[PDB]
Amino acid sequence: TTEIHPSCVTRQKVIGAGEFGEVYKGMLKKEVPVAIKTLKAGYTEKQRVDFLGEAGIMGQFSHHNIIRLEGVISKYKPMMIITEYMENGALDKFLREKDGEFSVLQLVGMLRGIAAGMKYLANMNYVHRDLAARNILVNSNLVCKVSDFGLSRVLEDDPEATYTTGKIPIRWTAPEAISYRKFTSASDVWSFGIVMWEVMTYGERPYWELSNHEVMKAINDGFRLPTPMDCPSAIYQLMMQCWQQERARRPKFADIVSILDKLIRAPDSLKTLADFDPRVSIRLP
Ligand SMILES: Cc1cccc(Cl)c1NC(=O)c1cnc(Nc2cc(N3CCOCC3)cc(N3CCOCC3)c2)s1
Repeated sequence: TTEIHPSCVTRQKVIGAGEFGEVYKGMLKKEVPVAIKTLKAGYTEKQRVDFLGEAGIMGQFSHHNIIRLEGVISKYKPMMIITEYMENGALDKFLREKDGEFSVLQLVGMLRGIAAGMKYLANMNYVHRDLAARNILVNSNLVCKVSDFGLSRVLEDDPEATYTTGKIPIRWTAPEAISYRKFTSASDVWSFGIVMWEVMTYGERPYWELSNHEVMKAINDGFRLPTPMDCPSAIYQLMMQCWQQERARRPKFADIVSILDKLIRAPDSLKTLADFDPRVSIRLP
């Protein structure tokens, strides 16, 4: 991994904070904007392994839809991981703050980028385990990149991941991963279907206020999230197939990328909408 000297790094603004380090926006020696994650002195061996392990995993990847690693500071303290800076932050928050501001075509293009990143990861034999809009970042070209890499650190550090009766983010997780700890690229496909629903709804919370146990029971009884408003039928047809109980029946990421690319290349295909089930009746004479 590229080792960066600390005199090349200027931390400008804290953008994320944790107990054991913070995430900063800063500049890297003209100088270029970067994001900087630190690990404070006193860290344990496991914290060091997890922290540098994230940088080790990201250094093995070179794709447009995967956050790019610039380098690390490991010879000085605090240790740091330096990556490209994504100017619009996390996708879930971004969509909630930009409700209704994009075209259907722009939304579908976000999903194609996420899918192409996930296709790369799956083909690299990397199972993400925590695919969700909160773990995708967005830049000033609207490009979405998969973020949040590691081993045990990924689900450990995610506040949405809860201890079940394994520590997992239930509303995003496929049934076999909940039931018996089977995390594969096909469980990431289920997650991706939830991310398709998050994007098309501008960041609605999956299953709204149902509790985690209620979500598991609904999924096991066969219920699935309803169509978003203004959602192309083909998009809904795709997210439903990501949510097949039988893992072998789900599309692979290659199928998902192929379908999305064909829809974008014939954008009239996105004008056919799935019916939306209204929850409110308004009657006027
Ligand atoms: C530095 C680093 C080390 C290991 C792994 C990674 Cl993926 C990274 N890189 C990064 O975390 C980031 C790269 N670009 C970033 N942009 C960014 C930019 C922003 N902002 C964008 C401008 O408006 C203020 C917030 C927020 C965030 N957040 C803050 C809350 O936690 C979720 C992300 C993130 S963070």
